[PDB]
Amino acid sequence: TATLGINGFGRIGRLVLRACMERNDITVVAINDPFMDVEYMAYLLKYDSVHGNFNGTVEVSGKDLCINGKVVKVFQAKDPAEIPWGASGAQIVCESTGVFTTEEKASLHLKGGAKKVIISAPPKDNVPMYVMGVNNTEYDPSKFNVISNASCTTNCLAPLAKIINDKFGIVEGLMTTVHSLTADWRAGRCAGNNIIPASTGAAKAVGKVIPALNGKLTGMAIRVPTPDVSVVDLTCKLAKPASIEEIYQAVKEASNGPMKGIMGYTSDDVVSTDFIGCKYSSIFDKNACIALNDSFVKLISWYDNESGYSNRLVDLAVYVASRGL
Amino acid sequence: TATLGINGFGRIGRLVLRACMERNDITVVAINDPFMDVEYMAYLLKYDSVHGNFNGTVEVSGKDLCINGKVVKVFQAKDPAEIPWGASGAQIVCESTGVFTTEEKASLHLKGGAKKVIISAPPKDNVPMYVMGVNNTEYDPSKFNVISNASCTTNCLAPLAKIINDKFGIVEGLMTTVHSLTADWRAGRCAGNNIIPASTGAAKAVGKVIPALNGKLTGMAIRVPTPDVSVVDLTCKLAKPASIEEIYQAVKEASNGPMKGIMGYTSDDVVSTDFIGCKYSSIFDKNACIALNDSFVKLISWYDNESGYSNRLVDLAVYVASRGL
Amino acid sequence: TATLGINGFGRIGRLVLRACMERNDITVVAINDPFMDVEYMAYLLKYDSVHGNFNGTVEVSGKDLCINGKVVKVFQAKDPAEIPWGASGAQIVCESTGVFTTEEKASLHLKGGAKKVIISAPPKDNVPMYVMGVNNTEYDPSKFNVISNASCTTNCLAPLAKIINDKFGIVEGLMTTVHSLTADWRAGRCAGNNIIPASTGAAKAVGKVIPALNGKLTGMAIRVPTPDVSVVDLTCKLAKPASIEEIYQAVKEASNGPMKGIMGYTSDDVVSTDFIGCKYSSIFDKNACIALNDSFVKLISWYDNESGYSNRLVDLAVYVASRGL
Amino acid sequence: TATLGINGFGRIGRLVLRACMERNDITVVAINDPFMDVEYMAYLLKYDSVHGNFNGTVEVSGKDLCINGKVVKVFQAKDPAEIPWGASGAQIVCESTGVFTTEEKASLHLKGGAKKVIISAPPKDNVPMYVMGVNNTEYDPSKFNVISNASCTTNCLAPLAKIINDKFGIVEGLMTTVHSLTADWRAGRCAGNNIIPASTGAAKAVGKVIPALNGKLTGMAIRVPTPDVSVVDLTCKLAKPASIEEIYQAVKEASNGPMKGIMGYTSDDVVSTDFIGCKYSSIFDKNACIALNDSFVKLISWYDNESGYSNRLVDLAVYVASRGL
Repeated sequence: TATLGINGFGRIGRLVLRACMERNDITVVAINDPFMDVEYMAYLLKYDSVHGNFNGTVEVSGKDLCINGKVVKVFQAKDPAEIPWGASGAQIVCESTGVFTTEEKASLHLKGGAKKVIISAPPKDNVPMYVMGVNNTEYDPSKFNVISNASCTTNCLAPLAKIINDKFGIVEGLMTTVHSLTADWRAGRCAGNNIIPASTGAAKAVGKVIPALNGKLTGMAIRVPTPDVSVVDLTCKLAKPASIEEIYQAVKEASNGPMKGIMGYTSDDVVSTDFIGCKYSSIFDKNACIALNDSFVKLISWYDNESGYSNRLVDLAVYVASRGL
Repeated sequence: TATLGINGFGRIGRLVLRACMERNDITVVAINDPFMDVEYMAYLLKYDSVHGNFNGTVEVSGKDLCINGKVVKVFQAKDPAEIPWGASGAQIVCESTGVFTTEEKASLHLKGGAKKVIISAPPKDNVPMYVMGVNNTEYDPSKFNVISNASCTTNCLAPLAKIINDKFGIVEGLMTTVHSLTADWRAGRCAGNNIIPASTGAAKAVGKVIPALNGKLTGMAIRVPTPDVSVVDLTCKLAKPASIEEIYQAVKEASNGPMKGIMGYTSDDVVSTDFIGCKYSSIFDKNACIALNDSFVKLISWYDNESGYSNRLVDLAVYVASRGL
Repeated sequence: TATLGINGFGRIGRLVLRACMERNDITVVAINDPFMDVEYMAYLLKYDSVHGNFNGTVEVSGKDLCINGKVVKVFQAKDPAEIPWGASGAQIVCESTGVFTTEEKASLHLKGGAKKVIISAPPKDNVPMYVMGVNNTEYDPSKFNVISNASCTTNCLAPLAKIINDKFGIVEGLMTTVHSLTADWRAGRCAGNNIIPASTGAAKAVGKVIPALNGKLTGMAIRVPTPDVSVVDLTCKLAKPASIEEIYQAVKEASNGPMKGIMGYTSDDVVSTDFIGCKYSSIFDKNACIALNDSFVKLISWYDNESGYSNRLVDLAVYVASRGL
Repeated sequence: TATLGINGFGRIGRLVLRACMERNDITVVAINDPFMDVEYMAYLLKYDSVHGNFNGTVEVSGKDLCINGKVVKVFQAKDPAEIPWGASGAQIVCESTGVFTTEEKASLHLKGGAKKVIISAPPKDNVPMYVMGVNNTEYDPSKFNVISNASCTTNCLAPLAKIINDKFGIVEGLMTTVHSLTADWRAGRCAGNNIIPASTGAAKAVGKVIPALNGKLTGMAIRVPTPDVSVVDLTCKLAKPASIEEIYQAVKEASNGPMKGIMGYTSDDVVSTDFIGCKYSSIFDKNACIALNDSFVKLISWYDNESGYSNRLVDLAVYVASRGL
């Protein structure tokens, strides 16, 4: 059974733990964050404005945490190499501080006894990025000790882009993602009452996760005042004509097939809040989609930027473990 | 000087009046709304959560209103044919109830003495739509007594699409407009905390205002919880190659020339709120635009869905009067 | 098991139904609402922007609904006397349209075969009000067939006031309740952008539920843009001096005793969202309470204005049934 | 004409500059912020999500700014002791970084050539606090070089409390101020989605600004998701009986005479947004006030926590200058 260590007890780190506590194939054994006291960590785990109260009990034991009775070690080393991951028994480390997004820095965890490291964000260098259901099987334990689970936006676009490209072929595509606040001068403006244009490298990252799409996609983001749940607006030109119904069918096939639990779909009159807590990486909104003609369409896909991503990072760890440490 | 009568004292109707009070070439002489008491009309004109306090003085005079010293006649006739527009000295009627959107219904104002009617929305029938700066000069006074000022979304897309189509040619385009709340099962969901997919006929409406674009554009909308100001996200393929810089220069030219006051532009890192009160119909956001290549681009254009549209209606009323009643 | 009939399938009626589905001592057998098709009712029950997806299954069956394998009859009669409550086997009717708040109108449900009626709001007439945990045992089945569950605000203030008045005696009190949007010219102003002063008859209602406090309290409300969960701010002069600690202990005793499931308490650094879904009628916030001295204090108590109230109405229905229908 | 220097170009600092630019009795000469380039400063000054575009022109001239044809030296020292105020000619400094709130830290601005310093926040040490219209004349230029302009909340409560105490006498009072987001573990929770209990020392601070009220007032705050404008809810016991109408008259008298421009009043059905941009320190809402009896009342007063406070700081600067530098 895989054991996890979390560095950076932020939104992501906290959600990863919550996702583990609900699973029987992965256990969180230790957490590290030099900027959080044990009591504060407990408080932050027990209450959340988006995901509700923690499903279980959280208490402080000495210097550590006792979650649902299980003990979770709590460290505060500003240097990855000094985090007793090994003594803690943590085999895989979830690097979610957003400060060690390079093999160089992230690999320091191995010096702490860790066998593998997953950066919860795209890397600054060439660390391989993996998107569950899209290219995770390309991972080779005998070649990589530090990998990346890309970003929340990339995890929404990649699976949809892959299904579409595989079936009809994407000649070119432009994406706009409408981001909730949990998903540059503009960025500093009041988030509560503004629609804010922003940058996202998701479209390009998809080009890396899916080589065939390199140079064929690019996009931007638009931040809106909602707390959680985002949407991908992908308008692309198809190499082979196709209707929304056929696109819908191809997505349904993948969703019920090779991408079970990763790609989802709906034909209901849903809105943002209906996906809070949804574990899917990408949910196709059939009725929201529109097409000018059989080769120029606009696809809409939902994603709980927090839940989907966090659960994918856990799926990735579990998968890594399954490949042998 | 042109005189105006307003039917329906809602958000648009009130803003049209506030726009007129600023101008010396048109005056509001009568308002008709069978569902609002004058005291309440006074209240709604004096205070606004988006546009601030009314600039001036508003007082009830008997059953009428006294605005900045001028007597504005108030009526409550449910039948447009029975509104005394003629006796009141109102030449042009701003039909903004949203209930009389066909030539048959709107023309009833003419029986009340009005000489011309402008529907503050797209027609359900074939009433001609005019967009200032785009096709308003096609208006023929000897042929139409009832016209339409289209919609806020069309007034944003039309001028931008015209420019792009005139200089580079639009092969095909797909639009997404992020709508503020002042701009169906989904529509009824909580607006305050949801991103809500929605429909708009603006892309097709542009296909009539600009016949050349007929069949080459389509789109949808996405509603978010901001009080005012929306954005048009146009992704299109050009017939001739063009860089963002050249597209910017084209808009800049039109903006400083044939579309002054209508098409605008910026290269600053603006956000939603920066356009509150802006009178332009469409503002190109240079830095927000992105290009995949020289023939496939995504253009971003802001518009205060309330202020721009309301000022265009006044401009159209003034233009109508200049052509002879 | 008592059976419930629901008139008016709005926010309250829907949550009352979702609460019943969580219990075995009460069953919903029918719903009446002339302004909703069966399809729409299903959608509204399945999806919700505050309480999440319906915990279970919902399908349309002919003209009725099948909820978790159970048949719930659907009617659309505008006259309460025309609703076949009796024929549907519904014993108690939850009157939640907000339009039949008098015995005269509410009793019309009895003509349909219903035995008891509970108005989900304070009555416009002398219909008796009952607050679970405060005065519900005063209910006399031989004297009333129509009763009221008061209001969400009253259900939060009554239990707290009773405890304080009994233990220390309330000399006089002034209340301010901060209302979420689910809880007059100002009332019609932009909700998600304003702090809006408003009215509430809670204080006076409490003087009727607890006679001894009649004329000793009065309050007002302040509406804010949060979706759900409200707060009661009670500032009062006590007959007998007391510290916040003593007041807390007092509330604690009641909460663990005679007011179990009704009065709650906490000493954690909670915020609004931590109470979404909480079923208590009132939750004392120890750390938010402050005192100028031992006989002049300000008490802060939370309440999910939707969940607490709806569950109290179900509790009252169960109770009423236990007393002889 | 006094000269002002601004340290910390945040919301307050900027609004303080915008206020100075509208007056002829004071001139902004320099700005310092170790975290902003001159370009970023110009941007933050020209655009604002709450107060609209800058009223005038903003241009970067070398390393400095040219605001409305006037030169404004720009610095970026992280230490007050190293800011060259003298050179620029800055006589009085507006210390608005929120970090140097002690005489020890704040007095360093003098080393730079600055004669007087006004902290835009309640001090941590014994630096004197002044509220224009209440106790600013107590200022002694021969004994203070570093003073405080109190807080936004204190500037709302003090004037009201002074009027009420002078006329009827306040025996005891408890305050709750509903704070907009621009006005502890809870503090860190998502602001745009929660009602958050908070602390404020405003009530106790009033006891120092008005010694007679020492020990007679205390209060708390409740933060809500509105962009700007807050409210003071003062529940107090009076020494002499008084009706809401009489209290209103006393406020009116103070407002039209001795406290003009500071204390204001209204009897309209106002809401939050109606006060955006209001320069008053406190606005009595007549129709929102309520009373249990002639000696126990709840007073409601509004305040633009940004505009009022900022203009008061500028008033205080001009006043400090009149007293001889």
